[PDB]
Amino acid sequence: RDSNVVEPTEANGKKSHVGPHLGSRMRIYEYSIEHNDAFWAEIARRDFYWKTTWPDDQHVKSYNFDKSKGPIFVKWFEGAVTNVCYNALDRHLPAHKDRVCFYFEGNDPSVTEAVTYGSMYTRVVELANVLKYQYGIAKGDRVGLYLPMIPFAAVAMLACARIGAVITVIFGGFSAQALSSRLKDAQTKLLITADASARGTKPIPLKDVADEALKECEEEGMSIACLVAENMSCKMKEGRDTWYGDALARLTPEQHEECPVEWMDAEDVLFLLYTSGSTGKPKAIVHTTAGYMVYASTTFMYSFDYHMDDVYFCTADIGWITGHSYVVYGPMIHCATSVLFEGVPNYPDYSRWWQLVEKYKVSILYTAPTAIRSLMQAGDDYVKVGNRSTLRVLGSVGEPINVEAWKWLRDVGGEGHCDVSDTWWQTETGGHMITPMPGCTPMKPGSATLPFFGVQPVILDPMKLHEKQGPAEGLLAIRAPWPGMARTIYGDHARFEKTYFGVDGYYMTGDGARRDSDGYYWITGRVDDVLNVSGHRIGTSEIEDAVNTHPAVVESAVVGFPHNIKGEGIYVFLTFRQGTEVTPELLAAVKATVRKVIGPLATPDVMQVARVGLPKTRSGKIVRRILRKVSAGQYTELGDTSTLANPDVVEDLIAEHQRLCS
Ligand SMILES: Nc1ncnc2c1ncn2[C@@H]1O[C@H](COP(=O)(O)O)[C@@H](O)[C@H]1O
Repeated sequence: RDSNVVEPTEANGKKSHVGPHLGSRMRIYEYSIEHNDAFWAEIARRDFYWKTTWPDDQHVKSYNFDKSKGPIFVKWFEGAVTNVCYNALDRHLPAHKDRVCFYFEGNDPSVTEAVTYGSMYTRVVELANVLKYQYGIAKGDRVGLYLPMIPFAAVAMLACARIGAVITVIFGGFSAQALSSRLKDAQTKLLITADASARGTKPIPLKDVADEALKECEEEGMSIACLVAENMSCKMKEGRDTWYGDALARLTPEQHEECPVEWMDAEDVLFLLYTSGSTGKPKAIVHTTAGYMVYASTTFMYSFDYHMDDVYFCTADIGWITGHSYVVYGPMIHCATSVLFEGVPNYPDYSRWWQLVEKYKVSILYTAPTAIRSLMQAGDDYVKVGNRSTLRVLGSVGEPINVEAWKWLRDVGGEGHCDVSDTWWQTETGGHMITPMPGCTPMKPGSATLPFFGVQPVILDPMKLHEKQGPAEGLLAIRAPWPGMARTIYGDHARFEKTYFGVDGYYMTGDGARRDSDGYYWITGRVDDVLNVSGHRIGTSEIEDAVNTHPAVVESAVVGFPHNIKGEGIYVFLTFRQGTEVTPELLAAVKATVRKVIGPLATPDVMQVARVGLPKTRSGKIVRRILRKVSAGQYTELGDTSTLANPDVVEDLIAEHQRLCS
């Protein structure tokens, strides 16, 4: 056995749904691959409600991964009928009406509410009836959500699922321009938002931002209604904007108690989630109903070993896939009791998440390496004042975790009595794909370990594009379908086939990985050109285009660079027009332009002025390798300069970088 292996705790072994040692997991995994249809049919029948089941347990999937045979497609549970809201809520009643669904706390610690499953039912039937009868939302209509992490956010997702509407969630940190682009592309009929929120000391205007987005949408010929939850005096446009309290007042008494369920076919769309690509504008990843429901919920259960006596806390936002699968849908479908937190880990101070852990007796904590590294920098006293005795599983998602952060998470945060589930997956996969399972999986810090049940990863040789056996490094791909796979890109199946199915027979993840002699996977990062910043994808061209809209800017080039907290940061090289007075204020104005066009999440970390221009070939192409190496401080590895039309720029780029140090 490797010396870096960490054994699962004995207590987690005894509690595990799977078993106390690796053989228990491998027995199920083998069955889940060789009897793949029967496995998922048994899971689906065991753990979910179906109005109508699929016709044949031996054939719950049909698919084509080989473009030479025809269009790429995937279907799971075709013929079955179900509803995600019913599985998240109604079926838990009346037996669990008094069970807490969310222990909610606001940014302000004096704002708290324990929301039971019974109360969620009431809230969801009310909102669903508002949507049906006051907004005329019908099956398949698109509804945009621009909401903070408050109970109404989950209510809104589940109410739309209840009636068969398609949600598209826009992260609350996007700007108005980013919000409007998503509403226009999805052709939303309705925007659900809130008056405002707060994050630390920062006010978060939501309806004020939505006002600017809706004005742009109207200029484009759209008519989008807006429903505003009361979270914290807004301007309300007569005829377009309604306070949720006024909408509630229009309900009849029985509309507070009953709302018919729209029974959905298996491949009906559930949500669109706009995701940045290596090239081009963000595209909406499409997830349908039955396969996603099954996959998000089953991975929730096994990857975290969730039992009914556990209390769960995921720190992710609903604006991202982790918040879809592992705050709202997956946890509620398995009747989890969860912490729902509107705020940030450092307000009032850096003990906040630990205050939540101890107050609600959290036993499973799912967070991200950027956040962990921030907690590490703040100092261990903020952690050690908290009682962490209830923690038994800690999870990490979104980006690689290095050994030091992994060890700190387990041995400081979790006091050495936790297993750690480093879950590798992506927006397109619906749920966890490679992950430890508590109690049964020996862990290697920095490795995602073994594939989830029903998942067959492969390592493809980058040059020959065929599978490599045994220990190997190359392109991470998946050789067979799983229930949670995204079904298309909204309005662009051609781009979906091009991006993910360029090698016939495989789903191409866009990640590189190494598989070791124990079959454990080590994800080494994106092999395309998209950035993964604080755990979320952003494309360089989006940031460049935004930077270039500043009137003084001639040209820009954006690269990622290693960042000790965010993993990968945003480094901008740019040129200004002749005669520009370059000042700190001007650089701040260019940064503010990015923040207006995209949002704070896209704030450049470093802005370097290329006094003499960007390195370009004689054909005018920017030589990005040079900028990548400079931004990382790797001056000895710039590589070839002989194709540069302007080789005198290199000396300046290095000297300016050293002055900034970056
Ligand atoms: N556990 C992990 N380890 C390493 N990289 C990860 C992990 N989880 C997510 N990622 C990265 O995040 C990408 C998905 O980003 P996104 O879907 O935009 O949030 C993946 O393709 C990986 O590059």
